[PDB]
Amino acid sequence: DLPAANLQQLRLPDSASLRPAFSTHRPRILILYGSLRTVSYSRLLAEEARRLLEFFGAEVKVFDPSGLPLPDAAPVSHPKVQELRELSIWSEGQVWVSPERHGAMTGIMKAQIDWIPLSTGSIRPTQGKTLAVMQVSGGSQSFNAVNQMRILGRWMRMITIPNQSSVAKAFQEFDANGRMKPSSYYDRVVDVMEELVKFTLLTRDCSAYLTDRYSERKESA
Amino acid sequence: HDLPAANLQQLRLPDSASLRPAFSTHRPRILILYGSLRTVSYSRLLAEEARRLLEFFGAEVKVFDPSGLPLPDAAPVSHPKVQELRELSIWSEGQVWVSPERHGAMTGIMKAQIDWIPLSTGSIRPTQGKTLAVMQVSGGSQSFNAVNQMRILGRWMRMITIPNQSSVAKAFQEFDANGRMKPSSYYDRVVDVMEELVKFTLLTRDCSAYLTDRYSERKESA
Amino acid sequence: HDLPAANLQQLRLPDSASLRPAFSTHRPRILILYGSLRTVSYSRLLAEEARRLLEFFGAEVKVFDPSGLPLPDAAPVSHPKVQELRELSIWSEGQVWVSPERHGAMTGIMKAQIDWIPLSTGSIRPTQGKTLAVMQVSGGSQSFNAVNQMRILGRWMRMITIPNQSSVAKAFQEFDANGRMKPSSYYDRVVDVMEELVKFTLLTRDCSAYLTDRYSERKESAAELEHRVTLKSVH
Amino acid sequence: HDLPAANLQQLRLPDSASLRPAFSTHRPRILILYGSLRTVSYSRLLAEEARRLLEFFGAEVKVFDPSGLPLPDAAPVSHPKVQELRELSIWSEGQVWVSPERHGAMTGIMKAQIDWIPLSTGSIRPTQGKTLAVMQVSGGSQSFNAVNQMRILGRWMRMITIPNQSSVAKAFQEFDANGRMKPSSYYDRVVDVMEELVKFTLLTRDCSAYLTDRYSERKE
Repeated sequence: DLPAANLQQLRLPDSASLRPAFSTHRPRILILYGSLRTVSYSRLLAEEARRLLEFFGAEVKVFDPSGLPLPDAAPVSHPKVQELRELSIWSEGQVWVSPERHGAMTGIMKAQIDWIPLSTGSIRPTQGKTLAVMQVSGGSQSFNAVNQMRILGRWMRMITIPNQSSVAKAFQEFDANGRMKPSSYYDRVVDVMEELVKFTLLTRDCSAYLTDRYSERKESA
Repeated sequence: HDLPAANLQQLRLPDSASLRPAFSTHRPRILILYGSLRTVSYSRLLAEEARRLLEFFGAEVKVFDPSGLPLPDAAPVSHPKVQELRELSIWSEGQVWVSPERHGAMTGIMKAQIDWIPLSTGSIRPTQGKTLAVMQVSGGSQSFNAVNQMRILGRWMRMITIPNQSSVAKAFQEFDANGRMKPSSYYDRVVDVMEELVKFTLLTRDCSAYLTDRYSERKESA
Repeated sequence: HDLPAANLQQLRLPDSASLRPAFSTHRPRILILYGSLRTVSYSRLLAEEARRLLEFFGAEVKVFDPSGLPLPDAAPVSHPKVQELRELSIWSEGQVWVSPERHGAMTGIMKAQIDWIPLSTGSIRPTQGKTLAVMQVSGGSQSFNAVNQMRILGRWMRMITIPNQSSVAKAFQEFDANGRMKPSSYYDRVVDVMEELVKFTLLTRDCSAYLTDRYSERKESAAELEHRVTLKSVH
Repeated sequence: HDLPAANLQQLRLPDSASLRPAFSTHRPRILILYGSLRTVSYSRLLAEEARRLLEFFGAEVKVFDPSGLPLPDAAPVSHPKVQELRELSIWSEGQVWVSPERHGAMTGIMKAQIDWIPLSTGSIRPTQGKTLAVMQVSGGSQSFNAVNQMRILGRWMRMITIPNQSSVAKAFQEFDANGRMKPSSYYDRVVDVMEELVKFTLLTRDCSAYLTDRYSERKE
């Protein structure tokens, strides 16, 4: 038996709670990228992600981090901070696309997430929402940035989908018009977006049940 | 906006029907792996509390005893402990991995079990698409080094690693003389993690094949 | 056992004398960077406690204020805060990085500062071979995610990252009303880290060029010379 | 000297002379550990290339064979393969760790070997203050996951992990039929890593007791 558990708060999982009526609205995907370079492969990859997601039927919003103050260097009502926070609240899933800069995710990528709180009043800007992580680099393949982002996804309490993208030697993959050529990298991008839409459709309607936790029911009681 | 790099014959729209086939009626199958061979092992004792909770939640639970598991490539694959582990992984729909944190990392014993499990053995994918909960136990103050490592490892195994996780600090203090976890914030988190695992397993097991039906695979198949 | 893949002409037996040139006689030059712009910032307060210790150990210390630093690539490198940062990095012989743990990771402000520092600017290497101590602070229970990330980043900056480090848990509990760190195991550790950083910087600063004199670079330089001469039609 | 949290008796100013003791003459003792027991193992062949380089550079090199090593706690600290390993570690002044990347991480074999090495065994510190070079091999395209994990592990072992490291992608392409590594930028990196490890080990081995001498420990 279970002498450390409160049997009043323990609940058997309920199949019907996992299957509420399917929503019909476009899955809401926020896309963030980690560069302000004029020629930014992370931005250009974010845009390829957008085109795919839109094809699949998602409503996509891409946040431009230009003009974002450093965390705590402005009030939370700053135009770009409010935009980012409202975008996160609006989202049902997110794509984060970071350059790998000095073998890690970028300060721009992390500063965006730094500005997003786990909670504000009753609202949880990220909890339970789906996440796809992707990186790009001018050098040979690495996973340092996507590893950091996947751990970060846990801290934000997101459902980080298993598939992810790491594009090596990015300048070889994007043409003069900023479009990705057919490649194994591109096929991965398609798989990741494809998976993200499926996970978002699967989880969004029962997310409140999925985050209805024993410990929180216990503290309410 | 156009998609000149895509194979437009294999690119398909999401299908809602496919995310909701009829629910299976058999108990969710959960395999629990733990990362220590010590006689009194807090990871094993935590594994056992996980088992108890998962059973209450209606899962069929199996726990693998790693005692006698050879080092990876130190024995043939047909070694009994290897075959048993592989069979157990195949059988499972979701898993719990419970690792001590030793020298600020997951244990050699934990990693060795996962190293013995291949992504593909013939037509069978022992781990792909299955849910995963990660937990660690430590003799010292809080760290998440082991669970962070196991979470990255979950990606490499193509598992749906649930967001919640448990890290029990100074674990020796949290277990009584009967090997039972004491009531605490840590225990309530173990409840939450097991609760979450069952929900995600129920949610995903029946549409896993659709979730894992990939553009790049169809393209290569055509 | 021979070395068929090695260019024997660029191989060098490590030379003990070269690891001991005359000691420098100026104060070890330490740059401190921190990862918060909060009014009450425990990383900044920790940075200042680190400065006092370093100065007691005889270092010359400069602390960079990241306020007004543009986002990487959001301004020309001639931006006054960017020049300041790069100039301080070039000046430094060792560094301390003090990051909060925000969302379980090093902070965007911490990483943005390093993002603004190139491995190379012409012949100048702003970070290579220099010593580094990493430290973190958190509002919550202990973690090492942030110091772990910084330790890897120190490799990528080609720094000699010292084995010891500080992670202060529930940092608000450990600083008093004057912003001074209270006596504790955590403080004793900060002392050990600063003591260690100064020893490594003294040990290493004078022979850095030798430590950083690499086979593959001697091999490349030789190939490049030969190529340049050939392009000018010299037999 | 505005240091109120500090016990001013335990504080010493750094001593330049204590960083420069008479140089040792004996050859630098390096232990190599590898993370694969496969018949054809590129971490083992890489480990052997490391050995040849370090010997040329004037190190005395020992390589531990992890075969027959029991799993941790599956045998007493006295298991013969255990006695062998702790001691090779106690003998070494620096170490090379060479792990495959398996499932995007260092191997169980690599981890099990260091799990078996305590921070202390009474008064000896098999690892504290010793130098460390980390290297990985993969069958796939480049990654740093295994060397990243090993670098953090070097911190937990209190070692001086040198900045330079090796990661060899598609390692099967880089070794010929005789098990020798082919000339390449990967090989040139290996040379650099070994060269650096020898320099660091000569630099630090004599003043280690001074370097590992702490305010906190002599306060306690």
